[PDB]
Amino acid sequence: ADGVGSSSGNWHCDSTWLGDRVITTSTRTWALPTYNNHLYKQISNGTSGGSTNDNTYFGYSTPWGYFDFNRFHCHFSPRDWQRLINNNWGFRPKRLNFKLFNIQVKEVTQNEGTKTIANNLTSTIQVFTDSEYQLPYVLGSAHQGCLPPFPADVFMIPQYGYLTLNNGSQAVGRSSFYCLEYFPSQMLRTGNNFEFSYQFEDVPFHSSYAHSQSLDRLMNPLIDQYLYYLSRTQSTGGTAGTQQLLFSQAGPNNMSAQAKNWLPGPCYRQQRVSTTLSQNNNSNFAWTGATKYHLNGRDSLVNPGVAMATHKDDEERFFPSSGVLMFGKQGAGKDNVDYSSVMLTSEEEIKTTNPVATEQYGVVADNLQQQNAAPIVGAVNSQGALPGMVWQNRDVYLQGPIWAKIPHTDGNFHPSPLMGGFGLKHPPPQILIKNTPVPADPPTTFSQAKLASFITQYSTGQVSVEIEWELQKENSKRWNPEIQYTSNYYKSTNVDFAVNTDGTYSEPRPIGTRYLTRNL
Amino acid sequence: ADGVGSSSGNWHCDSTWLGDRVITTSTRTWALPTYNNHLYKQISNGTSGGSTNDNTYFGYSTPWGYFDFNRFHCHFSPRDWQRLINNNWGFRPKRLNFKLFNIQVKEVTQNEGTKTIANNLTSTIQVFTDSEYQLPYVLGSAHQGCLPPFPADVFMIPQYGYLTLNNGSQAVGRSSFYCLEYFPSQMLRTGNNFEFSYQFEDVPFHSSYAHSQSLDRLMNPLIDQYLYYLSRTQSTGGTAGTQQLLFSQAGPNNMSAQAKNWLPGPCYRQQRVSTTLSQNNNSNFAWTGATKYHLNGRDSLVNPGVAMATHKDDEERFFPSSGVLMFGKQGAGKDNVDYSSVMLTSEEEIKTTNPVATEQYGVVADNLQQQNAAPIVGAVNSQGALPGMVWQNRDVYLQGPIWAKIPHTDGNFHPSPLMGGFGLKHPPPQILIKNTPVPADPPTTFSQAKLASFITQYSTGQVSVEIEWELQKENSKRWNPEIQYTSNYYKSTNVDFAVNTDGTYSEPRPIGTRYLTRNL
Repeated sequence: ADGVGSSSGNWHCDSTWLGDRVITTSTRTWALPTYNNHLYKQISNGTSGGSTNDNTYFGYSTPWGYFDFNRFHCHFSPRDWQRLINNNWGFRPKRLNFKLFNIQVKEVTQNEGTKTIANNLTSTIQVFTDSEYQLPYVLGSAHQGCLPPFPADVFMIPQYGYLTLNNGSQAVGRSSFYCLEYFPSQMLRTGNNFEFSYQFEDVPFHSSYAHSQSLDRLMNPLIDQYLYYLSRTQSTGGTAGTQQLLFSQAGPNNMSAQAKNWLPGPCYRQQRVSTTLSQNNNSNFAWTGATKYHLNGRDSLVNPGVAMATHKDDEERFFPSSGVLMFGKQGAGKDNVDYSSVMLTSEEEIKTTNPVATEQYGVVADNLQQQNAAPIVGAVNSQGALPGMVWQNRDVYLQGPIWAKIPHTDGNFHPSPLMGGFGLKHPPPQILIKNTPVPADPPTTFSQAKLASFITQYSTGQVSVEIEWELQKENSKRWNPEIQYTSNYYKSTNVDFAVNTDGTYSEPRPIGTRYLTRNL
Repeated sequence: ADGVGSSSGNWHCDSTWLGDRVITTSTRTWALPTYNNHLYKQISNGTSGGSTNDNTYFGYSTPWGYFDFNRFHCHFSPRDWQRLINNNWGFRPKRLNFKLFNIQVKEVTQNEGTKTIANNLTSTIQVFTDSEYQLPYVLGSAHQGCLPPFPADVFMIPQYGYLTLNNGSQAVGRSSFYCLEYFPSQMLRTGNNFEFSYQFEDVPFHSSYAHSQSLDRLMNPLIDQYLYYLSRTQSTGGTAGTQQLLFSQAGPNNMSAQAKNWLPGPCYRQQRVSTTLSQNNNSNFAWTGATKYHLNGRDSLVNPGVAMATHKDDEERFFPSSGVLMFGKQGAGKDNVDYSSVMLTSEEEIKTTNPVATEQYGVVADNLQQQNAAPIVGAVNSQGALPGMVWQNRDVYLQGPIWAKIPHTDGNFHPSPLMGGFGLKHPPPQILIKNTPVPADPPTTFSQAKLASFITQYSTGQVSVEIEWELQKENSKRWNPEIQYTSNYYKSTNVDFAVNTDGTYSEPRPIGTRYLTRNL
């Protein structure tokens, strides 16, 4: 039986590779403080201050914290991630299991300048999952506070808050307020533990691979087509330019002119930025020249956007302004940090099926020609979905988000998250946790006012999350060797994906998921 | 039922990866000519000519050919070899299956200057396996004539011959002569096929991995040893050098002085050669300065020799003269070809457990010291096996031999082939094949002389070899990513391990089998 002298659970970290399943499991140590002195608070920012109209919000910050495991490096070691991306075409999550155990609640008190900390054995914490998704779902925005990548780290649990409809800083009539104490929650003392199990809905495998064929090269290089195209509108070789309609079969000589069954994926253009500083314009175009969308009078930057190739062949240095996911190196500031600190992801692999982010989708005619009027062709900067169009989703990264919640709406088009991930209508429920408030001594004469004086308190414990993953094994007749993800062979001051002299775990580079090839 | 109008078998090339087994299977088209005009012939080379005493031999060349599949690239595509070496610690062969089918026998005749070729439907070929190993076993010497690496190539079957005891060019009394027609053999016409199955004896897994620890670093870096060593024989800091015995515990500061349980593998020194030309001596030392062994008055070069590290840290350019396996690039001559054409293999990975090929094993004392006599320490160039000694075998390569036959002898020490491979007491039997001689028209009057006139004839057909391999899966708790074998990411004129514009299949580099790490 449970008690103060027996542990509620054991430490488990593994990856079990069996057949087409891999079961990854993680355990971390967390510390949950008291947020907002146990208060709900209205929070808002209006345009009255230096804030612009785009940055206005209205919402509430709660006392509650929440667990976020939504990043891959929570569930995978760099070596486990290497087994995955080298040997497999696809993977999808199946089920997860989640546990809290070994909970300590501790009171801390100040006397003059000295601090002291003592166990409080009778205190509780409150934990519930929102199984029914009745709360604003705050996961999937790529917020900080996930379990650390490295298992020996102890992390602080992030505070829960949410945003609601606003006009300026003020709230409208449809604005909702949620009291989290109004759900049923389990209360745990130091001998109690918490568990639940969740099963993922059927979701398509993330495709981890690149195409070994571009979309326009699917043809046989040897053979002509029986179809014809319009090769020349004018008389050739004549002393007069008299117009004449001449047709030709497209063939190995002109492939660009052949008939084709499919079209590249949709395009929404990004502004191109060069890593070489001299090539860029001299100005600040970051916000002004940015690609934005306009929703209810507020312009929101489009980030990262629809999945589009970062750059074309033999341009390494150019990247779309908002187009790529950008990760920071260990110990990087939050504000105006130099380029050397960020790690730019790149989509190389989707150049085959997807247009380049920084270039036009194509060119269409602007006019009806006449013998008098010359033909005019305009560029297509943004192109929605057309029939016969194929595309790839953005690639997941070891540092990136696993899933997002598909908004509940009448309709959606290809509901896959633009940060990359698995779109889920019923994602893993978000787990909320709070220290139960313990009052400081009340007065001896009754007063109606609520008690504003509490014992300063925090809790720690252990958390285990276990996800079963389904694998799609690579089966390929390719003769020559694949590209693999490999560590650098040459010597270095310190090992990649390992602690340094000071004990700081760092991740050198973002690791994409597609090294394998398939036929398009 | 079989006949001239039905095929005897089907084309099969696959690698089936299932569980801990991989079954590789290959099929090739072969052409078997008539060797020695259907004659056995004595062959010898004596010292009377320009030949030296080391190059003398006595033996026989037969009419027979033989099939040799003994190289890995027969059974593995470069991609199948990549799955193997990246994902696995070890592998060993289990059983094989072998087939001849779709046999054509063709007669060719000359009329004036024109050639013509026609099927001969009634002719046979003779095939037997030496199951009992009663013949000189000629496989495992790394001779040419193996099935081509690339399945679309048609290869010529090599002629069978063997060597026997000699004195000079002359034969001694123990010299043996073998008539191959004196075994039972199966005779096949164009509708017949041949098959047999062989099962490998239990053999240790080839170890494909490197050690992540050197043999001398197995210690804990944090903690001292309770053992002592002799640190100083002389008085320190004194105005006199009076000798005094001072002892110390070895620790993190001096690791080289700690007590250790094990010793590096055995050493037989090689001469060191630099790829930089200026650094080498100016002379021809290739034969003279070579490391040789002396057997019955003949000096034989030691090649490649006992497994030893090619070079130490931060020397790329040096290699042992005879120490490394040397493969040629596609289309390289057989004689005095330049360095650019050969591909030098290297053992990097065994630096941990094995001494460097070009350096001394260690140093031992040459004398008993006295107050009068100074201590003298000699180098150990060659070192046999000592108790408490550990070593790694040489690495197998995609281009290298799979197995060798362990000589039948009273005793042997660690019977593993020095070219690398699996030492087998009962290796796969060698398959012998010959065109049955068909006489040209005999005279109409009887003559006792054997018939010297035959119909010029050759045969072609298909050959399938199928080997089941047992795998030892890699199970490792290493956090950071492994080194993997990967193809080059950058653009190139033509793909590696693929045909060029002219249709010539080439292999760019030798591919070793050890990219994974284990703890020593």
